Amino acid sequence: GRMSKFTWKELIQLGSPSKAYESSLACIAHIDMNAFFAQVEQMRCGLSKEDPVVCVQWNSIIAVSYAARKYGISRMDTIQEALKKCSNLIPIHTAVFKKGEDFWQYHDGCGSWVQDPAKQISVEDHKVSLEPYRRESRKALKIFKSACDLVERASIDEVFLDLGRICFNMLMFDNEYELTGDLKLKDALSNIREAFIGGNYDINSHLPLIPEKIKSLKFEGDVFNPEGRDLITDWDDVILALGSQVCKGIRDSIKDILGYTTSCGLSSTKNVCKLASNYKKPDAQTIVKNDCLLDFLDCGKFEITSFWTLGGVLGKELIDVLDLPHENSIKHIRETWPDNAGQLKEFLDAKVKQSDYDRSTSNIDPLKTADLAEKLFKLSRGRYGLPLSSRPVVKSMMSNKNLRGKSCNSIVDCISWLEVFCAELTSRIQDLEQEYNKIVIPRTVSISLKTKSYEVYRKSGPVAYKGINFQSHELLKVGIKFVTDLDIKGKNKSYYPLTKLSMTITNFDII
DNA sequence: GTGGATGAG
DNA sequence: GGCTCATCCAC
Ligand SMILES: Nc1ccn([C@H]2C[C@H](O)[C@@H](COP(=O)(O)OP(=O)(O)OP(=O)(O)O)O2)c(=O)n1
Ligand SMILES: [Ca+2]
Ligand SMILES: [Ca+2]
Repeated sequence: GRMSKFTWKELIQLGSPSKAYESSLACIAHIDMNAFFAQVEQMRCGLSKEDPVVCVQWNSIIAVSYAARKYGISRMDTIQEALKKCSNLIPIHTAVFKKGEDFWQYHDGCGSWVQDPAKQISVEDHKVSLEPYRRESRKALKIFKSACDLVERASIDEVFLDLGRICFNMLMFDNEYELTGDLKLKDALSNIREAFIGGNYDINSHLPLIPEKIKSLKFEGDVFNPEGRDLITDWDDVILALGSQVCKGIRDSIKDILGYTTSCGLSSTKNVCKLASNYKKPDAQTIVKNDCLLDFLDCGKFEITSFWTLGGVLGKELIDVLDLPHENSIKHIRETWPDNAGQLKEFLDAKVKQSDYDRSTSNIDPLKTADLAEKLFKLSRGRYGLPLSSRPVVKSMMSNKNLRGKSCNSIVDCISWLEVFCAELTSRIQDLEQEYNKIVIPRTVSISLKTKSYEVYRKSGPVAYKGINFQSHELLKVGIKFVTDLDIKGKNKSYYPLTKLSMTITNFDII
């Protein structure tokens, strides 16, 4: 007591873009668009957020609006099943490419669920286009980057934000913000601000106890506080409070510009944010204070298999290995080794040197069992902070069509599909340049397919650009040759009807 | 050198 | 259940 637990070094780190995630006062955020595809189709057709709309692909549902979820409809239910749950369901099929044409289109009012035999989208000669979701995604991304100086795109509809710089500056220099009436952050946070500019402190000194007045700062969103704890006790709570405020603005910016609802999760770690953002949906914001991490991790909805990269076999193994139960496993891993990663480390090292398994059907890499320990240790305590890295440069881009029926039955048929794959790849190449803001062009194409008997043929080679680097024509030119050379390689062999056909581009010159 | 595994969208 | 993405490694 009589002094804040944290130090200046830790608070200042929020200003550094490369060392802000390690800080204890770190304020990360994860934002996941609710029923994305379902939402975008809703917005496109000018429907309301409460409409039972659903994104359809062929016969399956790939996106379920929360409005339609009240009818018990779930992802991947066949349209037929859904309609038996909500006869007033509003199914919308994704845009599609028609064999031969170089552009995708929306066939609203058409679908397998439609009686009229004319209005149909035969999967036989159609390719799903995900471009619409791409664009919208790209938009939300530009708004995110304009509000935060560090955004990690985890997926097509997910992003992580490092509110470090914002919270810090807001904490030390914002003079507009109001907490209540006749009270501003500047006057409520005088000591700390006046001690900061003074700079008569040592980076390793401890921060002054938060001012009794700052406790009137309110959190924006749901603060996961089951054990009914004090919302504001130290700076991490202040930083988190401001963070939640700032965060609300950004999200609203999205609902206002694009009209997409979202769920968000704040905490001092990417992993906890990931869980928090999923805790409540739709259009919510779960806030996990550091002093509520365990209460949260032990609420009863998570498991070791509920964390990141552990929801698969690697997860089901760690259970049968560490001899973990099937309930309150996170609280377990924590209590069986409440000293340090070393405890659990030597436990694995000892559990791997016996007649329990072989180094073949296992997912653990013994020479790295030291990390696995430190990881699980931290994860079980909600302190495994990963840096908000950036998505690595793209290596390749494929565009295929798992052929069904006698669609691709000849060479021209192959070509017709090639036209589609190029139109799409070309489209995706532009989207790439927009992200890297640098010219991107494939230096090599590749054609592969699967014969009637499922055999694999494939020709790879370099694509040459001469004139205006038309990465939307010469690409197809090479594709045709290749698909034609393969047509010759299998003349009196099992070949047509092809069962699969795909075009891929690699070796990119990010000049 | 890749078809599968693995994990999540 | 359909289909897109990004490692990583025995055979
Ligand atoms: N097996 C899956 C999982 C997801 N998606 C698509 C549907 C969504 O538009 C986008 C989003 O991924 P989510 O898993 O986050 O799906 P939702 O947006 O539908 O629901 P929620 O926001 O509750 O996660 O990816 C898909 O085609 N196939
Ligand atoms: Ca998700
Ligand atoms: Ca989502």
